[PDB]
Amino acid sequence: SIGKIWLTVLFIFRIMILVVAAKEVWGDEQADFVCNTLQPGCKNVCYDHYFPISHIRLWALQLIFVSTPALLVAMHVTYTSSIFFRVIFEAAFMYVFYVMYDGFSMQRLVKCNAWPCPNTVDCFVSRPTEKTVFTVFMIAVSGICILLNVTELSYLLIR
Amino acid sequence: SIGKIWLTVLFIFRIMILVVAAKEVWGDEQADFVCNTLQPGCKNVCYDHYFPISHIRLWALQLIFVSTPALLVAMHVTYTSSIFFRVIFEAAFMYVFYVMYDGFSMQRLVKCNAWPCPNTVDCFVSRPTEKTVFTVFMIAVSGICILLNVTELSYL
Amino acid sequence: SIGKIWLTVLFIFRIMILVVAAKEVWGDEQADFVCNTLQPGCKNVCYDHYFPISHIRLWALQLIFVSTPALLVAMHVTYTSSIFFRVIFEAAFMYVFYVMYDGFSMQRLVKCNAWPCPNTVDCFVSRPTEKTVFTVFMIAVSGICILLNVTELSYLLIR
Amino acid sequence: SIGKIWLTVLFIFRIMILVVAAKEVWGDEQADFVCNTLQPGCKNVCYDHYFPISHIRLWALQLIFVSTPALLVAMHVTYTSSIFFRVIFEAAFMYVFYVMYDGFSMQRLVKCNAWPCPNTVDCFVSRPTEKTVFTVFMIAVSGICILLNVTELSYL
Amino acid sequence: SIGKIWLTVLFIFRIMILVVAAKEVWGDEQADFVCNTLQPGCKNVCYDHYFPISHIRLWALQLIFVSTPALLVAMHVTYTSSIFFRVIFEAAFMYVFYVMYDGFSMQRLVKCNAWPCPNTVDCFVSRPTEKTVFTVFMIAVSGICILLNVTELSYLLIR
Amino acid sequence: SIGKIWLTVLFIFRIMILVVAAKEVWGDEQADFVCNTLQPGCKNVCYDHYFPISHIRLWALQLIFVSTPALLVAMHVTYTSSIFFRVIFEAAFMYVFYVMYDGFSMQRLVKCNAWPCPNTVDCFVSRPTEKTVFTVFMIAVSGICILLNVTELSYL
Amino acid sequence: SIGKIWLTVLFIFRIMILVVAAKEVWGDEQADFVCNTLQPGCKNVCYDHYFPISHIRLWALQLIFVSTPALLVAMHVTYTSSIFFRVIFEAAFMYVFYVMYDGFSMQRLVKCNAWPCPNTVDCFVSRPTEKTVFTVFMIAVSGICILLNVTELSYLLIR
Amino acid sequence: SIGKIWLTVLFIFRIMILVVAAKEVWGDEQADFVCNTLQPGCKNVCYDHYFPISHIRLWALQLIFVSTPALLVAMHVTYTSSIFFRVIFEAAFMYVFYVMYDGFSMQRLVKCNAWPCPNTVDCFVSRPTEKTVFTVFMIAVSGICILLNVTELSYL
Amino acid sequence: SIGKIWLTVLFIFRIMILVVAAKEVWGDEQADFVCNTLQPGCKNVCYDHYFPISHIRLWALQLIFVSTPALLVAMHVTYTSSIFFRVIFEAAFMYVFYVMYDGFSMQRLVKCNAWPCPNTVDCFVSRPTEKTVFTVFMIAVSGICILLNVTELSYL
Amino acid sequence: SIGKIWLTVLFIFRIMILVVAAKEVWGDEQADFVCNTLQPGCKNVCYDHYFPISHIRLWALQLIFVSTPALLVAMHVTYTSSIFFRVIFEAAFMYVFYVMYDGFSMQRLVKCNAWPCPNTVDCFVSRPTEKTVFTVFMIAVSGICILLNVTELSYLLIR
Amino acid sequence: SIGKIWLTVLFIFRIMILVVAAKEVWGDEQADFVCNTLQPGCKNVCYDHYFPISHIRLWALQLIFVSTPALLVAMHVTYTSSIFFRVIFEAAFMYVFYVMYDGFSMQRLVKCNAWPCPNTVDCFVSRPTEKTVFTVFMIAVSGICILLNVTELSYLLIR
Amino acid sequence: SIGKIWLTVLFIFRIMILVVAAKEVWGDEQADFVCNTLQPGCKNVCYDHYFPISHIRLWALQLIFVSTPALLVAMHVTYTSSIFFRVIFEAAFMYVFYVMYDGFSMQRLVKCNAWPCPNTVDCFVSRPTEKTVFTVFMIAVSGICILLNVTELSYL
Ligand SMILES: [Ca+2]
Ligand SMILES: [Ca+2]
Ligand SMILES: [Ca+2]
Ligand SMILES: [Ca+2]
Ligand SMILES: [Ca+2]
Ligand SMILES: [Ca+2]
Ligand SMILES: [Ca+2]
Ligand SMILES: [Ca+2]
Ligand SMILES: [Ca+2]
Ligand SMILES: [Ca+2]
Ligand SMILES: [Ca+2]
Ligand SMILES: [Ca+2]
Repeated sequence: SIGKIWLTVLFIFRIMILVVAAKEVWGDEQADFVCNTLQPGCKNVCYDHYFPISHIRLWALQLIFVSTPALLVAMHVTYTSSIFFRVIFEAAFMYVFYVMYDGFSMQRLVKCNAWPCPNTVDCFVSRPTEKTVFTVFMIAVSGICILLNVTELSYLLIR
Repeated sequence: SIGKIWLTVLFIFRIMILVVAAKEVWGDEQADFVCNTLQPGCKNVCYDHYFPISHIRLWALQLIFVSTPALLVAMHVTYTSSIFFRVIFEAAFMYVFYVMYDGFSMQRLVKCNAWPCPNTVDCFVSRPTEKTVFTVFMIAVSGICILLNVTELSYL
Repeated sequence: SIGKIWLTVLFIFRIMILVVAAKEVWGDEQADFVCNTLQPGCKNVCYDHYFPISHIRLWALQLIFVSTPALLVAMHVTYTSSIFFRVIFEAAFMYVFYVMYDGFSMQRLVKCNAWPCPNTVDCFVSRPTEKTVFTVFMIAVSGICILLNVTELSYLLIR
Repeated sequence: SIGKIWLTVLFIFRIMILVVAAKEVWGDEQADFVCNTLQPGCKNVCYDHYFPISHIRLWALQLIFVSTPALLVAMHVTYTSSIFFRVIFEAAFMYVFYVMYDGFSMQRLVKCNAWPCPNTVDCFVSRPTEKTVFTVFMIAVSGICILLNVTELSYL
Repeated sequence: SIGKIWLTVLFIFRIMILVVAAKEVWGDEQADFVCNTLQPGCKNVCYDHYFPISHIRLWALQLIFVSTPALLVAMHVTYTSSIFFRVIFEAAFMYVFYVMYDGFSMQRLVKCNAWPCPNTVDCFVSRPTEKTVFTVFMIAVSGICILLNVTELSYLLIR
Repeated sequence: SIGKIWLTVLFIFRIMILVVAAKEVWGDEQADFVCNTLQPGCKNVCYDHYFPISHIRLWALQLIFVSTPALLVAMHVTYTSSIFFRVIFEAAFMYVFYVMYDGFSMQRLVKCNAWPCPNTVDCFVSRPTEKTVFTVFMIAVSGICILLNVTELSYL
Repeated sequence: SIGKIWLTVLFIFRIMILVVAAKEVWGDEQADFVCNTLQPGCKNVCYDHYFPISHIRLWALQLIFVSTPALLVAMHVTYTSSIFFRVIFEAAFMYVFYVMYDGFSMQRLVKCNAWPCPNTVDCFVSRPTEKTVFTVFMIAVSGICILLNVTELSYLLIR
Repeated sequence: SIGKIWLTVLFIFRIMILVVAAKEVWGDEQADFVCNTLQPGCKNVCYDHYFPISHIRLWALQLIFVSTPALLVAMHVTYTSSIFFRVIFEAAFMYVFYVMYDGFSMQRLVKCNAWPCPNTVDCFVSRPTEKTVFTVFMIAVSGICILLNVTELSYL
Repeated sequence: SIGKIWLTVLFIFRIMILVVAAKEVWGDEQADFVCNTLQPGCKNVCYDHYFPISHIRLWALQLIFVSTPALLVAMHVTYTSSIFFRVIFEAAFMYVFYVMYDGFSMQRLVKCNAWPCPNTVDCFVSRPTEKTVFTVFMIAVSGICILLNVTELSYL
Repeated sequence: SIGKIWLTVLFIFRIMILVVAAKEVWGDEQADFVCNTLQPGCKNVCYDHYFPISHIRLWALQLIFVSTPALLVAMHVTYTSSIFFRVIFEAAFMYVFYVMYDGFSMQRLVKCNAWPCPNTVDCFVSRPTEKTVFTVFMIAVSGICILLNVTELSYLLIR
Repeated sequence: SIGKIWLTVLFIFRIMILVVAAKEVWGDEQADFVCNTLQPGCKNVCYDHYFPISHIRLWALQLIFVSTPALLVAMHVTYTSSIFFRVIFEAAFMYVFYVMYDGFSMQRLVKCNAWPCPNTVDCFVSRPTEKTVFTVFMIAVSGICILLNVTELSYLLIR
Repeated sequence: SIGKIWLTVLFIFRIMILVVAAKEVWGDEQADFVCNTLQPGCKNVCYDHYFPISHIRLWALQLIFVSTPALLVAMHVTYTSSIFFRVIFEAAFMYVFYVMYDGFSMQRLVKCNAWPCPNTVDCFVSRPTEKTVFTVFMIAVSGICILLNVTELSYL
């Protein structure tokens, strides 16, 4: 139960990071996206292909899903049932970060060859290293919040 | 009894989703809209033809219409007659998403030949896949809020 | 007095609509305004001619005038005198919507021939249909808030 | 007694009006300013010559100066000596609107030939009619707040 | 002690002015800065030279320094020691306004000849007269807040 | 005892400073970044090479890391073990400012020849002197918060 | 027969004028044509409407037709038959200058409202007064060459 | 005998006409070609599709082919066998003007949707009426030179 | 007798001068004309107002008019009656250079406010000094050819 | 020897074609060359790769080489030696047209991926079909001038 | 009189050089002139100041003046009088090349500060070294043609 | 005797080659020159540094210098003393092609960092391969004309 503390400490850590991430690091997401091309739509299409669901929004949704269960239990006041969700969700949103983007590392260059683009065009990601760090932290916490939630889970099923 | 728990949770849910949808996903809805043309107005007319009421502003109206009936009650304090509204509205707004936009799926491209345009021209929707995801979540919860209010209806 | 409720219910309905209207639907009002011309000022002038007082601001003022009386009475605590204002104002701001703009329907094209413009230029309104809906609702409520206010008025002069 | 009712109402009134005026009507005051030239700085100098203190920033200062005297009293808690200020200020700011801008009416066009400009050039004010309306409302209430404070002055 | 009032009255006056100053008068500070040149960096460099520390930020810092002492004393609750700071600071930030900018008067034109610039370029300041007024008021108050603080200082050292 | 007074004051201090720094001084950090080139991406790559973590986002992380230990305590309510963190963090972030940026002084110019760029090119940092001032204030207070927490450490 | 001289003197006068006209005065004919519009084709169309057959080419053709007969007779060596042609042609090409262009006077402004053009656009003719003079001379000579040719005609039919 | 008079006259005629046509009327044939697009190559491909052999270069080839047979004779010095060519050539080139260009009349507009173009686009021919006139004169004389050489053929 | 020597020499002189003047000095007369404006047509109208007949095209006409009388004679082969023309023409064209252009000196700048222009605007003549030199040489020789033909006139 | 005539007839045919080819058909050769790219040099490089020696210049050189021998013999006046050159040259310059350009047919599109170009870029040839015809004729004549030259060659070695 | 030959040999040498000079080396004279400025007229004015009379035209005039006398004598056929002109002229046009341009050496950079220019602007001369050579040759010949003309002059006044 | 045959042939040869080279191959020499920069003058200075005397203008001078000696003779009508010049000139101009341009091979790219340029920049020579071919032909014939005049020299 001295871990139910750290959960609250880390639950905020990822938030204030997500804020800094969502606003300064990422900022106007697609505006910063650059492609060597005079082709209209080629940039819009190349962005959609490599970012079906951008990071800030995955993390947005993730934190929304790792929060709804915490609300459910407060409404019943099924507590063990909530812990289950907060794990599979928080872990599911890590699988969607490996698949898609591939490996918690931001690209500096993606070579898109979608339709409007006449040939393969060099699209350049803005500010990747800074973004990378904020993946690490966001993913680290996401990974840690799991362990503490599995612990409290077992602590109920063992005892 | 447990029914009106989820209804407030999912209500709060679809809101935070709607926020992220409006501010980030859609962003400056029309400004991100791109067309292959140099004709002044062709973009504005082809955006009107294909998006007469943007998703965010429908959902905006949706969450408004599905909120008045639950406020009528709070003021009077009829209730069963409000839920009658909370269903048909939330369903009506679901109808205007299949009709218009042609089925909860963002078109990656649309071809408009409205008057200002010299001929038919390519217009490229930005971020269709991500918008598509959020339409699903917004329509799913909408499809869900229907049930809980009908189970509550059939419960009486 | 079960109508003094609906007045409060509709008084908010037009607001949250005005917000959605003022921000998303309309947004940067004149920036979205387009005219086929390389003439500086021709756009600024053509906008002033067809929109002496834009909608969001009429509705802004309208709601300010259909609110000042409600404040006056709270300060006296002349109640029937306040109801009178909330009607003529709310109705006056409907006459200024018929005259000017002509018929609660947004134009898709206005052909301006003001001074800076060399000849008549085709100015294109952005996003008219969406705006039109929000006139209907804003005008509907404006029209309904009248009826309920005239009712309460008569209910005092009859009884 | 009934006098200090309207004074707070109209004070709140002119504020909400001032808001809509600053944020929407005027908007990005200078950015909307357009001139028929390709000279860097001609626009900035012709905006300074004709708008040394933008309407919104005068009214901003106005509502500031007409607020300190009514705060002096609250702190001390003189009062009749504050109203003396609340009149002359609100009137002084009325003087700088006839002088400067040349009579509560927005010029649709101004012709500036300041140094950077090669000659005299057309500069087109955006949205003059709407700004004109709001000047009227801001000056009207200002003209009114004068009376209620003079009636209150003559009342004593 | 009827002066400790006016201090609070003037401490706010400069603020609400600083707000109007920081937002409307100045606004996007460097964006409004114009230079007759096609030289990249020449504008950025010419701005840095003539504005090492812009006004709004000096006033920002000034008010931060003429506030920290007022917080210190509230934490002890050395009261005379705080008055000392609020003077030297508030006065120091007036010396940095004379030196730099030279004389509480905004330039309408500065002729910069820094490196990237090929030759001397005419850089034009936006909206100087309006800014000038707001210096006067900001500096006036700054100058007045001193007198009242020196008075209260002496009132403690004399009595 | 008097030590934990200044620590909260200077903590509040460096915040308001950090605000003005982020919103005004730095502003739109990268957008103000200018390079002498016409190559798409050369600017974005030369900004990544020389600013892998912008000052504001380091300090953002800094004030975050130097805040968790002081929250661990509030929740448990160890304390002496938190101050151990409050020092090393605030010092570690001081190390990444000498390393990276090359010594608390904003470069007025940087010369990047990353791949997209055809050769080495001039890139001009905007507002280096003012940023330099704020780095000093942010590092000074950081250097100070170290002492008060070590005096508090040596005090025990 | 002392007039058959002047015919040769004036036949060259119009030529060297046509050269100066065709090259310097007119020059790149359509390139100099300007229209206040961003509409592609609107300029090309507005030019075709007001200049179905430009001057230099009418004069080119005219001089070709007032020359072919002079060649015919040289080939027979029907002499009176040639004089007839050189008149009707040289006069026909004056009717096509009145009709079309209207009155041997070049416009300074033509207001075209052809299809591609969104509305009526102000198209500006380059260098009209200079062109006008060269019409006068070209038309004067054209008019004089007639008189001398009708004289020689009658001199054969009378005698 | 009188037949071979006009044939040299009209031959010289159609030349001077061809000159004025090439240098002034058509001018820089393709450069004057305008299309409503921003796609690189769409103009070049739509000019190739609709003008595989420009009028001037057909007539150029025409006057070449209708000149060799009259040179064969001068060198040999057969003659009646050359006139056989001087007819069929001058007629064949008349066929490729009805086919291609679709009947001796310059199209004021053509609508091309070749690959590079995103869709069908407006392409505006410059000076169609004047070109039309010269096609008439070039085809008329061509139609005439046929007769004089057939009368000369039937004369034998 | 020696008079008609120089007259042919200086005639050949002013020609070669006129050539260099037209092709190099003046060049593309109007294209080199620059105005401080973004108004379509303001340049074309301000060139018409100030140069109704360009120098080169006057001199072109000049050398034409002063050549016909000397051709009348060659054909007739009256002569003394031609020289009468060769003087008045060459003098008349001298009059239209003082009037118009305002005295054999190229204006470095002209200020035109014809209709299309929003106001008065700077228009900068290119290469005024060099053009000025050639006007002098063209007018000098013109002033000289007058004398030799008047001495020849007074000689008879 | 009635073939030595046709040689002179065809020797001119290719010329007047080359003129029409060099001036109107081809014209400003590289200016008409278009590539979908904002890359400086990418067009210059892509042109050099696909056109090491453009057609008009090959034909220019060809005709220079199929002419020098005809001059040599006129200077001696080794006649059979000249015929030999006029063949191998005229035929060599046909091998350089097959190799390079590949098959007497002009491309409408070439996909260049040379250095300055970021990726493969679509370069568009202007006016290919017209050019193609003029290859056929230029190559036809080139091919015919061979046969007549080999005939006259054999006519000397047989007899 | 074996020098009257070389005069004719050098009189042509400067010509064919002037041609190469006038066309390729110099070419479109002012078009190649570049100035770092967005100021209209500043380039036109800066060109007029540093090139009151460009080289090709001085040489054009020079050769016209060193030719008129050679024509005069042919018309008389005062021979010694012609030699005098061909010297002072050919030498006068060397003084106007020292004064103006200063020293038979073309600038690579001229810093113009004429009126339209806001401040001093860097104007860049195109292709100076090549031009310089052609001054040397044009001036060399000009200098040599003098010596031979003074010789023939003295040869008449001595003998 | 047969030697002075080829010398006139190859002289005429290298001319027609020089023509095609100047007008078509090189064309507008500098205008086709492209550099990756936005600095006014960087292109003009980097063209001067790497092409102080363009190929065409060297060969222009070459054919001039190798023509005077053969004209000295025609006028005098020494001869053997002219051939002495016709060799050294034609050889000297061969030296300034190895030195300068660095060996009869057109550089496809050159990297210039002259003053106006901010740093070293890519400058792309247009049509290097074709120019290379013509340098070969011009230098080959030049290398040949040397022999025939030395054989003619050694013949005496
Ligand atoms: Ca964002
Ligand atoms: Ca939005
Ligand atoms: Ca707005
Ligand atoms: Ca504002
Ligand atoms: Ca700011
Ligand atoms: Ca920022
Ligand atoms: Ca022309
Ligand atoms: Ca052509
Ligand atoms: Ca000219
Ligand atoms: Ca060419
Ligand atoms: Ca030239
Ligand atoms: Ca050239």
